[PDB]
Amino acid sequence: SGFRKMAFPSGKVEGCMVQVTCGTTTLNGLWLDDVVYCPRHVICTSEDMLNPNYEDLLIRKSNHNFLVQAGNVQLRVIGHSMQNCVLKLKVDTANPKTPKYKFVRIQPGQTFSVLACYNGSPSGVYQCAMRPNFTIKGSFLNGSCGSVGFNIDYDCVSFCYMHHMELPTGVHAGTDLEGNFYGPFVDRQTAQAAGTDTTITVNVLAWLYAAVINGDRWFLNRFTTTLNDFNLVAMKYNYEPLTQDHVDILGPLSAQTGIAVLDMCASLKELLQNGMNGRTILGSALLEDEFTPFDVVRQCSG
Amino acid sequence: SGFRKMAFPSGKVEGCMVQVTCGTTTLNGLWLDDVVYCPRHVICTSEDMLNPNYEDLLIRKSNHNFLVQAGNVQLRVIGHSMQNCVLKLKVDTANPKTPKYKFVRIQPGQTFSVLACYNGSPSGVYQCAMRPNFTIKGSFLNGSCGSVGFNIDYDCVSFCYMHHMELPTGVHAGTDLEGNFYGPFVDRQTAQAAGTDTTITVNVLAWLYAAVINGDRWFLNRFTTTLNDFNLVAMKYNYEPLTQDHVDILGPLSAQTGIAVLDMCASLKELLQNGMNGRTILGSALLEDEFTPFDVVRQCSGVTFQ
Ligand SMILES: O=C(Nc1cncc2cnccc12)[C@@H]1CCOc2ccc(Cl)cc21
Ligand SMILES: O=C(Nc1cncc2cnccc12)[C@@H]1CCOc2ccc(Cl)cc21
Ligand SMILES: [Cl-]
Repeated sequence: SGFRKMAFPSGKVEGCMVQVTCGTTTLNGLWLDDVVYCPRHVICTSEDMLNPNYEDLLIRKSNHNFLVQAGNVQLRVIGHSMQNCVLKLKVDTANPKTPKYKFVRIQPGQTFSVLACYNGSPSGVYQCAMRPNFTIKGSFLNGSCGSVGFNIDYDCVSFCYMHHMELPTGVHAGTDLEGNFYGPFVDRQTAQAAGTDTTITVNVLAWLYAAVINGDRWFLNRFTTTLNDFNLVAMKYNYEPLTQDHVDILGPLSAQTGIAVLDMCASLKELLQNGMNGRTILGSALLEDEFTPFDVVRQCSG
Repeated sequence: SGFRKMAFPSGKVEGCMVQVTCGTTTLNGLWLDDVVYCPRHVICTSEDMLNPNYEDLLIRKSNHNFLVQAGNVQLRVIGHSMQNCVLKLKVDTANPKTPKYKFVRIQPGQTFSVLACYNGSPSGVYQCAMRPNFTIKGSFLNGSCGSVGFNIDYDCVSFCYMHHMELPTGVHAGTDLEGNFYGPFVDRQTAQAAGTDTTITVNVLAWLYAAVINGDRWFLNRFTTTLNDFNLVAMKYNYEPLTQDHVDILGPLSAQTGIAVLDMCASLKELLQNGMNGRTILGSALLEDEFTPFDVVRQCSGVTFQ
């Protein structure tokens, strides 16, 4: 019993965190095999950040301009290349702690663990979701760039995010491990803003199924809804549209609890209309949207 | 910017998790130096749990009755003894991944990270607090016994909790690593219940300071209060009493934000008496009490653990 915002154990990723320094700038790098991945803005000074020409800034650097520190050991950079917004530094030592890993680009609504780091040293681990507006609501201070997001389903680390920047609203933007930004963001100091965010409907439904699995049914009602009528209502509360894919994905949770997906949608419609009336659901007075259907099944009893 | 429920990096503890099997029961053990610590109830059948005589149940076991698996390697148990509600299995190999560690008993209100494990394999990490009623609001399924709670202070892992049981309300009970239970609980299948809980006042104040640091100020007001008047309101709302020690501990956050501790107490008093009026604080509609003043300072300063 219980339901917590649970992160993956971070040890496999801690053994990959290194410090990358280029001139006066220091940030984090991810050391996998003989390559260290980090945000390409490590080659920029604060001045270069409005309209950096990364190809021009990079051509001026030699391997010895990159200082990579792994614990108390300096690694030797023997090559460098840029892939999109990530810089890849080839080093002369393969990381002996390299776990089984893959690079995966995720979709909005997907969750992942973030290992926040400073100076190549891990500070904390927390669970995040890629918001519908392609930002993440992280907890990052100056020096956290290059911290990564990941999942560890079945012993393989799937790296899905590398931290690059904080937007004016205090939310965060980054890339996948191939250096492609999530969303319409650029690694430039030019005026950029997070778009209007919405609630991840499929995740709220998954979390209502988690509440039913954990013994809470107060919010259920005798009604059902069509998928279209649900979407017309939910969008009035700034909820993402629920697709037939989301309905299919919720099938296993629907079968386990005996509550049809559109019946749970009717419950959600009623919660949006009524609020909680002084009650809580899984210790929350708000509808939680940072648990996916997969997270609920993984955490909850069967 | 941002403020998340953040756990310590778990790698140092992951390297200590092992699987302990005794007969039909499998649970988790903590392998530090040449000893594996686990709940003593690993030796009980379901019927033994009804009224166990642990000394008597243990005298019937030999070292070979305890199968300890560290990853894909079977460790050899060469001794066994009980300390309170923990069983200590001496093994023939010191854990090469043993971090610098201590065993510490925490007080209610203190937070810690839990590394939830099943079959000696870490599954997740989360943060929680020792409630004033000595339970933890954990997330644990069957097989999670022996999962541990810890803090990291500098390069030292302070182990403070070992999971033993789930109470009927779905909250959890366990011991320190010396096998002493937190709370008036016993390791027996008998009627037990979590007592009425209270809110950890000093932690709510710390989280209000975290909200101010992160740019949320709507709850601030021009008022102040005395510690006695604030404590009268705390008692009324099932909040733990705030001591002068708690005020002193909140001193740094008070100096940073410019909001005196008793000034923040008047904001909390108003929140208790009036509610949030449709507003949220750090994305929450409830007053959060599972961040200590130290957690707030640590998260807002970026302290690392290499
Ligand atoms: O966002 C950035 N720094 C940080 C990241 N995350 C959290 C933080 C918190 N507080 C200050 C700084 C932070 C850098 C510096 C600002 O301007 C830019 C512009 C583009 C890029 Cl790609 C990075 C940055
Ligand atoms: O609580 C216990 N098991 C678990 C712990 N945590 C979470 C769980 C979730 N779901 C089922 C079981 C769980 C065991 C089994 C029940 O009877 C007792 C009685 C005393 C003692 Cl010390 C332990 C136990
Ligand atoms: Cl995805």
